[PDB]
Amino acid sequence: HHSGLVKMSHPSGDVEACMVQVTCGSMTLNGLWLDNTVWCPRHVMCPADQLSDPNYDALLISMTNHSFSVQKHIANLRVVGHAMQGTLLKLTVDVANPSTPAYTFTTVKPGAAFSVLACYNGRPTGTFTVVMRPNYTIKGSFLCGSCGSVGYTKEGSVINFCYMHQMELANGTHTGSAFDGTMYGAFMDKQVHQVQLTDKYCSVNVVAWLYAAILNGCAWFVKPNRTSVVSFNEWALANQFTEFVGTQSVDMLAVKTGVAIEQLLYAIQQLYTGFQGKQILGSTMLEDEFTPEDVNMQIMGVV
Amino acid sequence: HHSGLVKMSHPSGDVEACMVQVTCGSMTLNGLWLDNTVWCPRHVMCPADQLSDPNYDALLISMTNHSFSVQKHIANLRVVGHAMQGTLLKLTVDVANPSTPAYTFTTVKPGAAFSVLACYNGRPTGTFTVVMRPNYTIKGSFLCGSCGSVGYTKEGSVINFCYMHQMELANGTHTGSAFDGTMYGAFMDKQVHQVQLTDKYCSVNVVAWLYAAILNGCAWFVKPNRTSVVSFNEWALANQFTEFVGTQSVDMLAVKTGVAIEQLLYAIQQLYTGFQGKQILGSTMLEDEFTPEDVNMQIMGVV
Ligand SMILES: *[C@H](O)[C@H](C[C@@H]1CCNC1=O)NC(=O)[C@H](CC(C)C)NC(=O)OC[C@@H]1CCC(=O)N1CCC1CCCCC1
Ligand SMILES: *[C@H](O)[C@H](C[C@@H]1CCNC1=O)NC(=O)[C@H](CC(C)C)NC(=O)OC[C@@H]1CCC(=O)N1CCC1CCCCC1
Repeated sequence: HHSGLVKMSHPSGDVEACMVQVTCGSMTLNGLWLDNTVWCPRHVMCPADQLSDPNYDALLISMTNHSFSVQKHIANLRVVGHAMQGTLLKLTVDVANPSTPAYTFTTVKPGAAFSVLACYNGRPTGTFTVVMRPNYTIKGSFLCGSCGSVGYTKEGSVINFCYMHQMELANGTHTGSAFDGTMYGAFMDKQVHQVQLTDKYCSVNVVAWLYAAILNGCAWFVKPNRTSVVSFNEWALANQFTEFVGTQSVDMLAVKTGVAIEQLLYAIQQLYTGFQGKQILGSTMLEDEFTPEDVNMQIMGVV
Repeated sequence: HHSGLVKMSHPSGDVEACMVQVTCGSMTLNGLWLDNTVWCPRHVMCPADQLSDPNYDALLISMTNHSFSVQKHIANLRVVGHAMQGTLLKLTVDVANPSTPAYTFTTVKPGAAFSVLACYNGRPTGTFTVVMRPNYTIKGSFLCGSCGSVGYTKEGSVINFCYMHQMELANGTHTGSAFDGTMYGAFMDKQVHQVQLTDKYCSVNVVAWLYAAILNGCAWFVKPNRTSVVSFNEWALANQFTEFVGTQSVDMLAVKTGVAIEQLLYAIQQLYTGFQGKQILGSTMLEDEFTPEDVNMQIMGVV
């Protein structure tokens, strides 16, 4: 029986209309064009021989407005100002994007999902959705030239930009910047080996997945036994789980199914020791890539 | 280690601009507006009391052009002609869609992937990618009102429309129509219980996934032992696998990794009996939802 759950991304058209190519000397990547501003990773200023130990402050001073080229491929924009904010460049152009959507900037938190528009040379090429891992990486699909690809969520008609792609880590995962210019996690935008924080199971997302299983008639793992939130969170710290924090979205699932959160916290502790040959929604391992919001929307039609 | 593989959909903007709402009496769903034509499922003509045993021929005769309303939400189109082709209606409107992309119509084959734009009331709400299963269903995410949502692939700038959503099966999976009006599989657009053909593992996609594992440095399952294509396909018929048919995309992966296809056919036969506690790209079961094309594009950057 299919759970009715897929990896669902927002329709990407609104963001496609904001994507541009930024070139600086021998370097090129993607930028995001909103109003009179173009955001892009600052290592577009770095020549290939200094990617390991860049001096971005000196690099920025060496630039003029004519050091940058901004092109929209799907118009050439004259750059009239340039500034650096953290790991991003803010270029000012003389044309406001006529397709600028209603938007804000936000930081995404571990366990939360967002949509990514992967672009190359200013051309959108694919879209997918990821969850911010507890170690502030994402399990993405990014190749050379993808930097400046953007991640976002959408509230109503308002796009909430939360990610701009910067780099691939040694374990194949990815990270980038929020639009305040801070890198997610402790990462730096330099091409050197960097310490990787341990990843964890996202407990709230595992709980959501188990509710999705109940909503599909799969509840063999549900017992009257209960583990309290405080008891589970002590257990989580010793077992590579995030501490559980309940939300209204989770409570809706408890109300719909009639299964208490603490019943699923107990089930998680037992299932972590092993599924014993049984499957939950086609899986023999805990799934934490679906949020409570995903389950409410895709299965219950609740937004 | 992350494989670098995600469920990747095409950017949906080109298709969002073609989506409309179609209303017929008390029924409403989505349509696809291309040139002067609007395609939509024919059961928009059915009142709720006849969804089990509809007479679409008599229903169509009872309609006039003014029986239909077509609205674009993200202009109201006057309907000037109506016709039925299989399980779809072809409405003719008096305005050509100014955002009509270059397009064709095609039928997708089992094992092949395509992008879906899920819409409600003519408003796109999400995008995801699915593989046509060997029993001509897809493992989608569709709720009431999603009918007329469209599936497509993209070759260059040309959109290849291949699916229009029609119904949910008893096991939670989904099916719909090609744009020649034929339903995928043996399914009928009536709200009755229908025979479900058995699903199968898509062997060519499993082979692609094992190549992706090798490309990520995971090759413990590779042995000098080989099973021929003809020998495997005899085995497949007795073990719920599709018969393997090689392609140029698969051959590229063999050339890149230096591992022969027949080596992976042997590995599949052994892995089908059990992973013996080991994992491949984070999984303890065979994965068939990634195509050879997905692996070539996402990992090797080859399109
Ligand atoms: C920008 O388009 C680019 C996106 C990358 C390319 C491959 N996949 C991506 O997501 N970003 C970069 O190339 C980064 C530029 C820096 C921040 C100045 N660097 C980066 O992503 O380096 C990836 C390399 C290659 C694999 C790996 O482990 N790794 C990490 C850096 C470091 C290099 C030296 C050896 C230890 C690891
Ligand atoms: C159109 O928007 C709609 C899309 C559906 C709604 C739920 N998810 C979807 O993908 N399509 C329909 O409602 C179909 C209309 C027919 C083709 C005239 N019917 C349909 O999808 O029926 C689904 C029902 C409910 C679950 C189930 O097993 N099933 C199959 C039909 C039949 C009904 C009678 C009892 C046995 C199963």
